[PDB]
Amino acid sequence: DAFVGTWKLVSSENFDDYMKEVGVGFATRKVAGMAKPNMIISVNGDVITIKSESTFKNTEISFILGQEFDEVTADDRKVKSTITLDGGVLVHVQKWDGKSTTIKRKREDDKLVVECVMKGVTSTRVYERA
Ligand SMILES: CCCCC[C@H]1CCc2nc(C3(COC)CCCC3)c(-c3nnn[nH]3)c(-c3ccccc3)c2C1
Repeated sequence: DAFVGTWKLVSSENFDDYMKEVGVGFATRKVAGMAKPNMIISVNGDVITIKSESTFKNTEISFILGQEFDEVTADDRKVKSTITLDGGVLVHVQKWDGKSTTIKRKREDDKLVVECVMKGVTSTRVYERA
């Protein structure tokens, strides 16, 4: 389907502001800001796996749509995550400390477009097939 593949980050807008809003400290934002991860999405039956791979940080989640799971994020938050498919978009909410953030992954033409929202801050990251 639309999401399976290896997707290399090619553009990012407002990610520093987004990380700051989430609570990431300056030193960590500095390393992240310049990073160009690959996002590797695969599916096996009911289980979707998403890996992010980069020089300074690798992460992986596996999940079933609509089933809450515990996630340790790249920035070491311990969150409760739920991912659903709504109108073709993978909508990922992370909840922690009465806070939330959403990560929406959408397929647009040749691109994987990822919108991250924390309060009034929105970051848009575009990835293209490796
Ligand atoms: C180098 C350590 C940096 C730690 C700071 C953290 C800050 C939060 C954060 N959030 C995300 C997303 C948002 O999730 C809330 C962005 C859209 C997908 C998930 C990503 C990411 N994953 N895949 N693509 N972008 C990364 C990240 C991971 C590896 C390299 C660069 C950035 C980081 C790094």
